[PDB]
Amino acid sequence: AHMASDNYFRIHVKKLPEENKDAQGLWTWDDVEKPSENWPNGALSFKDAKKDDYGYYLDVKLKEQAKKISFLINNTAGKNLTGDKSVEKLVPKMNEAWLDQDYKVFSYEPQPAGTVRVNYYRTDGNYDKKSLWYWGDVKNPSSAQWPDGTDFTATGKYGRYIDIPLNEAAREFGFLLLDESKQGDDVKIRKENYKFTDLKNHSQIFLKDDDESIYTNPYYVHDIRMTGAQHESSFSTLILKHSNITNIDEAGKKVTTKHPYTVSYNSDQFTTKTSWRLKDETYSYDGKLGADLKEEGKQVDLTLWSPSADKVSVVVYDKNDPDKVVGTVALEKGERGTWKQTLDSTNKLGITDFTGYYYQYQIERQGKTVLALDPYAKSLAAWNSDDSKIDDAHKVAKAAFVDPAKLGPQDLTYGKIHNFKTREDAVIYEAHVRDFTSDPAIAKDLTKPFGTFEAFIEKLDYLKDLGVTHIQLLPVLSYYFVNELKNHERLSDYASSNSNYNWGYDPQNYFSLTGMYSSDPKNPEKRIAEFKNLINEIHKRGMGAILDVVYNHTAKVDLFEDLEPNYYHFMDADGTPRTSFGGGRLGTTHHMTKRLLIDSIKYLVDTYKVDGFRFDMMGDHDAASIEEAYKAARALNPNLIMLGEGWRTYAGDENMPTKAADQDWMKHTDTVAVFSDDIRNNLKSGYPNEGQPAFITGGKRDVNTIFKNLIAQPTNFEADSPGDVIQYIAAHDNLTLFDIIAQSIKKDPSKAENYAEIHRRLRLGNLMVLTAQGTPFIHSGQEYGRTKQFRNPAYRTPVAEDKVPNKSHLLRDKDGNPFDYPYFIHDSYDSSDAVNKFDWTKATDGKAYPENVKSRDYMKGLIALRQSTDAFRLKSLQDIKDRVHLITVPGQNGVEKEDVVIGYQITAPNGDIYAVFVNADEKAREFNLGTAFAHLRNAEVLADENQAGPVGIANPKGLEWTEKGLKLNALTATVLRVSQN
Ligand SMILES: OC[C@H]1O[C@H](O[C@H]2[C@H](O)[C@@H](O)[C@@H](O[C@H]3[C@H](O)[C@@H](O)[C@@H](O[C@H]4[C@H](O)[C@@H](O)[C@@H](O)O[C@@H]4CO)O[C@@H]3CO)O[C@@H]2CO)[C@H](O)[C@@H](O)[C@@H]1O
Ligand SMILES: OC[C@H]1O[C@H](O[C@H]2[C@H](O)[C@@H](O)[C@@H](O[C@H]3[C@H](O)[C@@H](O)[C@@H](O[C@H]4[C@H](O)[C@@H](O)[C@H](O)O[C@@H]4CO)O[C@@H]3CO)O[C@@H]2CO)[C@H](O)[C@@H](O)[C@@H]1O
Ligand SMILES: OC[C@H]1O[C@H](O[C@H]2[C@H](O)[C@@H](O)[C@@H](O[C@H]3[C@H](O)[C@@H](O)[C@@H](O)O[C@@H]3CO)O[C@@H]2CO)[C@H](O)[C@@H](O)[C@@H]1O
Ligand code: NA
Ligand code: NA
Ligand code: NA
Ligand code: NA
Ligand code: NA
Repeated sequence: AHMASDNYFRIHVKKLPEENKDAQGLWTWDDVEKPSENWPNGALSFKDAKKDDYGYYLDVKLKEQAKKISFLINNTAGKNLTGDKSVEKLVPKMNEAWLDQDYKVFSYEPQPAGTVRVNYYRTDGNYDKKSLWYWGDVKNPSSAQWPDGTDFTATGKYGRYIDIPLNEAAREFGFLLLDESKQGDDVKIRKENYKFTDLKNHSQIFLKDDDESIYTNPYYVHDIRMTGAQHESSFSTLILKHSNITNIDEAGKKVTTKHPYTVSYNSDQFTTKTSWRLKDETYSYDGKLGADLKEEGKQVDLTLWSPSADKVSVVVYDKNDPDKVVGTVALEKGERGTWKQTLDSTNKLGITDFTGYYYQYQIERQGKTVLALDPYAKSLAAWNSDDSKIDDAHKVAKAAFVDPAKLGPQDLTYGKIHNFKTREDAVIYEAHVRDFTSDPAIAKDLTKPFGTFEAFIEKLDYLKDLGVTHIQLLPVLSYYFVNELKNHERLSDYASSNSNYNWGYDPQNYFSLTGMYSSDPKNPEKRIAEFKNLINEIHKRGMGAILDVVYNHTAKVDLFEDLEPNYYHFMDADGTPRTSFGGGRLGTTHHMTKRLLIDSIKYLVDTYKVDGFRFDMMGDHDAASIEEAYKAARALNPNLIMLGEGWRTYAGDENMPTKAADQDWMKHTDTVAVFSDDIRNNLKSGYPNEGQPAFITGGKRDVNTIFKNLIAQPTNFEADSPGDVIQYIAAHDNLTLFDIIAQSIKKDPSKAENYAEIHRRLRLGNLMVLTAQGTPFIHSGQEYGRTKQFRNPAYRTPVAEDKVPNKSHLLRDKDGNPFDYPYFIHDSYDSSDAVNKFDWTKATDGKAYPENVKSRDYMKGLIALRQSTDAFRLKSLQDIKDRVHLITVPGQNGVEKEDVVIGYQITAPNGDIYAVFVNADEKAREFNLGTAFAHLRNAEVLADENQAGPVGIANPKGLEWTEKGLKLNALTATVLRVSQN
C-alpha cells in the first residue's frame, strides 16, 4: 500500500499519552511533504488511526531525498504530550518507526521485555536446516545434543526469526548460526562465536548470510558511520584504512583550496560545505545594503549580499497589482560577494517613478532558481500566508521601493520622557497594538479603523494619565502567519487557536513594518506614515516607545537560506540549519547576521525615532552582538534603553560555546536589563509551575529572599546594578495577574467577595512591584485586573477532551470544583479578540466596575508615588545597601523565617524616610517597630487599603498604631513617609 511507496513513512504507537484518541494528534515537521500547521488541531488525528498488533499507526507523506522526520503527539489542549521526537531515515527504503510506551524511538517493532527477537536473513532464501545455538543471559540456553539448535521456522519482515526468552536484567548473550545439513565444523556458518553486548537497549538483532556483524536495525547499517564533511567529519558514534578524499575526537563524535571536496568512509559519500567562518574571511561586507530610493523616486540603488550565486536579478512587480510582473533586471557582481544595480531613467520597465513598486530577488545557483525577499526591505506588499502555496512568488513577501524620511509627521524626533533620567527611572507598559483598541465596546468611539497604529493614538491619553514612561509594543516588524487583507475583521468568537490574530513572534523581515496594524496594507507607504504618527503622538505626551524585536528566529528557514545557503543560521556539524518552530535560528555570531541585527536596530532608531528595544528570547544570542547593538543604538539616541528575556537558552553553532546574552551576562554589563523571574515566581507563581501558592497568594516565602528581590538583588543571577533588573509579576506570556491570583488562591471570581479578594491581592502585588528597586514593568491591563477567561457560552462547565481550548488551564476551587467558565488562556498568541481585548469599560467605567477602576487608580497612584522621590529608584547597589533596611528581620521580634508579611525602610537622599509594609495574610498582622523605627509613627500615609499617591491620606484605612508598632488589616499594604522638614 503506502509500504509499497518511496515517500510514505509509518509511525507506530505503543500507547497514546492520554485516554481519548479523538483528542490526540500526530504533529510532524522537517522532511515531510506538508509540515503540520495550525497548532494543535492541524496535527494528524488519531481518530482515524489504523491499528496493527502493536498499536496505532499513522502514515505521513514525504518530500526524496527525505532524511529527517520529526514528530510528537499533541492533544486538543494542545500540550506537547510526548515531547519532541525525531527519526533519521537510515537508508532510502526505511519507511517505518515505532514509539514505545516510554516514547523511545526504534527502527523496528520493539519486543516485550524479557525477549530478544533474533532475525536471520539469507540471500539464498534457504532456511531448511538453519538453526540458532545460544547461551548467556537467557532462560533456556541450548541444552540438546549439538548441533541440534533452535530451528528458524517463523518468517518475518527481515528474514526468519526466533524469539528467545530472557532472564531478568539481561545484558549479554552469545550465539552460533548453524546449518545442520553440513557435518562437523561446517555446521557453523561462522566458526567463531557471536556475542551481543547490548540487551539493555535492544530487543531485536539482525543477522544476514555469513556476515560477522550483529546489526541493531533491519537495514544492516553499522553503528559507526559518517554523517557530514567540512571545511572534520560528523559521525554517529566512535579508520585510516576506510577513509578517502578527492575532487579523532570521540567524546564529541568527530574525526579530523577554494572549492568543494568529496569525502567517504566505506559506503557513505559526502559533498563538502564551507564553514560560515571561511565565508566570513572572504565575503564579510560592510557597505550599504538594501534598496535605496533616490532622485525623488526616479532612481534605486540595489545591493544584495549573495556570495554563492551564479546570477541575480531583481523581479519588479506592479505598484497597483503586485501579482503582475513588470520585468527583470540583472544585477552585476560587486565587492565581497555582493550584487548591485542602479535602476534609473535608463530602465526598460516603462517606469518613471519607482515609488511603491514591489520586488523580489531571483537567485540562480547550480542551475536552480529561487525567489527571495530582500532582508533589507523597508516596506512590503500586503501579505497573506494563506496564499503561500500559489507559486514561488507567494512563498515570501514582496518588498516595496519606499523612502521613509519623506513620510509621516516631519517634526518626528526622540522622546523627551517625563520623570526619566536613567534606566531605573523607567516604568514600562507592555501592549499589543491590536489588543489596545479591539474591544467592541469602544467601536462607536473610535475615529480610526480599530486595532491599528492610528486607532492606538486615540487611547494614548489613558496611558499619559496612568503615568507610565515607556510603552513597549509587541512585534510590529513583519511577521508571517497572518492574512493582512483581513485585518479589519473583528475576531469576536472566543477561540484560542486557528485565529488570524497573532502576537507577532513569527518573523519575516527586520526592517519592514507589519501590514496587520495598517489602515491600508495594500499601500506600502501608509504603514510607515501611520507608525511615525503613533510614535510622534506618544512623544508629544511625554512618553517613549520600546519595540519588542525577535531576532532569535525567523518563521521559515527559506527566508534566509534562499539568500545564501548554510550561512545565516546557527547550524549542526553537517551544516544543517538549526531550527525553532520550523524557522531558522539566526546566528548572530556570523558576521552578516550580526550586522543584520545591528543595522536593523540602527535603522529603526533613526527612522522611527524609538526610545528602546525588548529582545525576545535574548539568551539565544551571543552577548557581543547585543552589546554592539546597544552602543550603536545609543550613539543615535543617548537616552535609549534596552531589556530582554535573559533565560538560559543559548544553543549557538554545534560545538562552539559563546558567552550568551542571558541573566548571567548582568554581572559584566550595565546596559541591557533582564526580566526577573525570581521576583515574579516568589510573589505570585510562574511558568512552569503556575498556580503554586506564593507570597501574595497564600504561600509563605523566605522573608530575606523577598527583601533581596525588592532591592533588585534576585537570588538566581547576580545583579551588580539595580538597573540590571526588570521587576515584574505579569507580561503577555502566561496567565494574567488577575487570572493567576484566582488560580493560586482557588477562589472563583464570579463570587463578588472572591472578586474583591483577588483585587486586594492584585493591588498588593502591584504595590510591591512599583516600590521595588530597579525598573518596573507592567503588563497592559495589569492595572485594572485584565482577564483571559474563556467565556464561550458552551464552555460554562468542563467540556469533552476533544473540545478543550488550546493553551488553557482549568481552574478549580478549594473543593476541586471547576470555576464557572473554568477555562483560562495562559498562552494567547493565537487567540481571538474576545480573549485578547483590553477591556475599556473595566479600565475606565468606575460606576460599572468600581473594583477594577479602584485598582486602576491604585496603579496610577503608585506610579505618581514612585515618581515623587528617588527613594524607590536608587541608582547603585552600594547606595541601596546604605539606604534600604529590613524591619521584619527573620529570627528577631519573633519574625518567622518564612511568611506572607514584610516591612522595610528607605532613607531617601534628601533625608526623607519612606517605609513599605505588606500584610498578604488573611488576618490582621502586627509589625514590631522597636526603638529603631519609632519615628515611623510620625509618618504621613501615602498608600492604604483604598488608594495610593505622593500626597498624604487624611483618613488612612486598614492601619492601626499599636504599642509595638503598626498593625495592618488582612490583605493590606501601606507606604509611609516621614519628612524632617
Ligand atoms: O513552546 C514552548 C512554550 O512557549 C511559551 O513558554 C514561554 C513561557 O511562557 C515564558 O514564561 C518563558 O519561560 C521562561 C521562564 O519564564 C523562566 O522562568 C525560565 O524558566 C526556567 C527556570 O528558570 C528553570 O529553573 C527551570 O525550572 O526551567 C524553566 C524552563 O521551563 O525559562 C523559561 C524559558 O525557558 O518563555 C517560554 C518560551 O517562550 C508558551 O507560554 C508555552 O505554552 C509553550 O509550551
Ligand atoms: O512545527 C514544529 C514545532 O512543533 C512543536 O511546536 C509547537 C509548540 O510545542 C506549541 O506550544 C506551539 O508553540 C507556540 C507557542 O506556544 C507560542 O507561545 C508562540 O511561541 C513563540 C514565543 O512566544 C516567542 O517567545 C518565541 O521566540 O517564538 C515562539 C514561536 O513563534 O508560538 C509558538 C509557535 O506556534 O505550537 C508549536 C507548533 O507551531 C515543537 O514543540 C517544536 O519544537 C517544533 O519546532
Ligand atoms: O555457559 C557455559 C559455557 O558457555 C559458553 O559455551 C558455548 C561455546 O563457547 C560455543 O562455542 C558453543 O559450544 C559448542 C561448540 O561451538 C561446538 O563445536 C560443539 O563442541 O558444541 C559446543 C556446545 O556443546 O556453545 C557453548 C554453549 O553451549 C562459553 O563460551 C563457555 O566458556 C562456557 O563453558
Ligand atoms: Na545503529
Ligand atoms: Na467596526
Ligand atoms: Na534559576
Ligand atoms: Na495582567
Ligand atoms: Na531624580
